[PDB]
Amino acid sequence: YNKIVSHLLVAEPEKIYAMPDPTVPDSDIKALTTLCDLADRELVVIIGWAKHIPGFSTLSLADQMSLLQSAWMEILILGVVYRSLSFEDELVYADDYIMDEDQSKLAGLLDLNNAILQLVKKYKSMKLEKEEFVTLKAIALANSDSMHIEDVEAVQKLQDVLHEALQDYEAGQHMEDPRRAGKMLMTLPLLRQTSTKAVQHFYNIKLEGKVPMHKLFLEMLEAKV
Amino acid sequence: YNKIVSHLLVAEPEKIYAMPDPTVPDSDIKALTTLCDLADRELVVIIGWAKHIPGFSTLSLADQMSLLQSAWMEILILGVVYRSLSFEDELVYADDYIMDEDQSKLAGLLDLNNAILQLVKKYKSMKLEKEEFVTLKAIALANSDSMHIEDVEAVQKLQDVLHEALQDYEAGQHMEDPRRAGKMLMTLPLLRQTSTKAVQHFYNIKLEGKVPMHKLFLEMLEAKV
Ligand SMILES: CC(C)(c1ccc(O)cc1)c1ccc(O)cc1
Ligand SMILES: CC(C)(c1ccc(O)cc1)c1ccc(O)cc1
Repeated sequence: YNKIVSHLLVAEPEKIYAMPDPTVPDSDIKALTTLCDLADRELVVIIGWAKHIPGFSTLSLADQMSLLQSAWMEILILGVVYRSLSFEDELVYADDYIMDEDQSKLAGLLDLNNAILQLVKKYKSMKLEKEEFVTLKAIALANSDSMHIEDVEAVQKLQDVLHEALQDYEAGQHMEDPRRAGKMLMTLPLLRQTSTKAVQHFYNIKLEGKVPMHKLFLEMLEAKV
Repeated sequence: YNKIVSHLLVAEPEKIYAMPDPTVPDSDIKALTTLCDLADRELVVIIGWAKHIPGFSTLSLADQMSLLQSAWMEILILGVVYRSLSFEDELVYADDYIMDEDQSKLAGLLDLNNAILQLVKKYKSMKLEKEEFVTLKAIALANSDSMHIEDVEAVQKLQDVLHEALQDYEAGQHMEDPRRAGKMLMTLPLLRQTSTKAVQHFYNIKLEGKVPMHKLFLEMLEAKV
């Protein structure tokens, strides 16, 4: 099929581990510390991954940073959604960190994790493919609506190149549904909504000061609130 | 062109007036009272308008209510965006109520109104047509991601019928841009984001108790928070 899609597939990063501390008693603080720690390390991987998107590394460093600062939370959440597709009512943050309803309750994440499960259920019913996943991830990056973009034309071109890839892929692989590309795009508002709420939630947790957070995650949280 | 589009055009409601109280001194409280009062009356008009969308009135009353309860804020904001297209840095809430930067500052709405202006600027550059406007409004209603839907198949069919109309319209009227429909759909995440933030803001203002709010607006605010 489409070359941008196959390129995005080979650029897809390796899974990383949560490694929750086995000497520490389970609590809300432990789960949150674990999750924030995992996200901090994934952000490093996401920065590396973005460099493989055609056109991205030719934007100015400022525009690259602006896109990443706007989109990072949506990209993280899309990841856990995709990892969770073949599970039921469980969220696979990592192979060694799967949250069910009870742990979500414990961590104070029930409402947020329930919103993420709503995303999972929608992609389950549409039978989201890996090809579609990696392309939406790139589109979420490019369509992240940063207020601080310099070369808007270049960013729009980036959006168009990725949108075309999605369109091309869907035309060749899903002839039975000529509106599948548009259906995929219409899942983006729920991703943006959930991401907006997630940024607010973890910012409150930053302010409360009981959960340790690393520099990158904090920096990224700061730029979005 | 497409019949659903022409039908949505004739179903488009009359503009209503803000009628700010001319005996009351300008303040944050006056602006907010005016805006909330305007929204309350527009919600009545939006309920009436929805009945004209093909398929909508055949959903159960519960599913109709669920869609409206999820989508109402996006529909209000899309309205002010459309009214503001031919203005510069001004938001036309009504013909007798146009907010500039200073009044937004006064009302404590600078950040929220700046997000709405970001929407305006994006549709200006794409040259949003009235045909496209009324169709996106209907799509925002149908794609509102309520958690409490009963007949999901019927709602998805509603989404598909409206998405097809957009697709049909764009194919016939904008042959020069075969991705225009998808570009329109990719504006929806910014609308959802702004609407999510707006619901949080006015809910805080509800809690503070200094701004009088009518029953419908309060009821709708309650169902979304
Ligand atoms: C940002 C967050 C810590 C996270 C961590 C890791 C991850 O892969 C995806 C998301 C997160 C967000 C929302 C949420 O409900 C749980 C965890
Ligand atoms: C909901 C609100 C009072 C409104 C009132 C009327 C309207 O047409 C659109 C929006 C509103 C939301 C966000 C905002 O920044 C100003 C006013």
